[PDB]
Amino acid sequence: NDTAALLERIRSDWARLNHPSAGPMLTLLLLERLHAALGREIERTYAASGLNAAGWDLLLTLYRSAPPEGLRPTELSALAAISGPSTSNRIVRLLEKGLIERREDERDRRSASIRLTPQGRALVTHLLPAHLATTQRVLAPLSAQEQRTLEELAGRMLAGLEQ
Amino acid sequence: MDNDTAALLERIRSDWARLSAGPMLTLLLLERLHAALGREIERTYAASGLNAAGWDLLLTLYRSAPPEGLRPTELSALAAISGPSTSNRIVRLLEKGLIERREDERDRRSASIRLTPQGRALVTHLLPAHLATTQRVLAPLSAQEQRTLEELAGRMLAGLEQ
Ligand SMILES: O=c1[nH]c(=O)c2[nH]c(=O)[nH]c2[nH]1
Ligand SMILES: O=c1[nH]c(=O)c2[nH]c(=O)[nH]c2[nH]1
Repeated sequence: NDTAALLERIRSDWARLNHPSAGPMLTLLLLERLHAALGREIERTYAASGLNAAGWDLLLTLYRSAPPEGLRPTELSALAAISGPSTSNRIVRLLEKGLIERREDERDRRSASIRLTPQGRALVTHLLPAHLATTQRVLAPLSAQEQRTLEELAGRMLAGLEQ
Repeated sequence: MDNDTAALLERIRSDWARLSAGPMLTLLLLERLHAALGREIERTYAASGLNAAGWDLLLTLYRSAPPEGLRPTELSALAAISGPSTSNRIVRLLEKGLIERREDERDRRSASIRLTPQGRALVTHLLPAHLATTQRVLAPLSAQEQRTLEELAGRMLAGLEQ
């Protein structure tokens, strides 16, 4: 009843219908199922804090990439790992939570630089050990060499889509 | 390119080093690949008003349902997407006229679901572009490399499902 069993079934079903390869469809189904399973695991680190993936990405980005003065929105967006429609209003949402700050009482207020508040920094510091343990855990089935091979293969696919 | 994911992941790597980030970076790559794949794949059915959940259901019926259709438990089990995004997709596809119910004559609560002629026509029309697109996004990898990707991804997923 696991994904491997389902994928052999789906492969068998396509072969029956096609007797037009289902090969690529099945490879991407595996990657899609893996993405979903990873997300259910990774998000447990920050779920009890009220953060979604978009919010955690922003906080981590400030934590690892912001200089002391903070990051203005264009730079912050470029250094964040998630881009797209799911990022809508994540700055507003994290401001209302009190986890990030910026001086709204100045001109160019929309471009004002953003920083972690003491609470935001404390939250990231609190949660990061479980994130590091979890990201390591979900890759543990693979050896060092296998993780490197995986990154290279996945990287070449992504390069093809971005070129 | 200094603005693609490879360049971003190198910056993130160096930033953590200045502050192991290895595992985080591997999963970031997989996450960004998932997003990019979605943006390509969904263009096949976007103009028909279907979302990923709907396309999954229609395709599941196409390849896996017998002529009499699939009852909901079996249909959910043979579909590739499970979880919160599949909420109400049967309802939505019924309202669209792409699937229909074959009601049980004794227990009207139970009924098998199948493609309508319109649903079947839609899948047939769109499937060539789906096959071309899924082949295209994998074309950077050789056949052997695609098998290797599957072995490695499969072992990771098995670890999460065991
Ligand atoms: O430096 C990061 N590490 C992550 O694990 C991660 N996840 C995410 O969404 N953004 C980031 N950024
Ligand atoms: O047999 C399938 N092929 C796919 O490419 C696909 N995509 C999806 O969501 N479900 C399915 N099912």
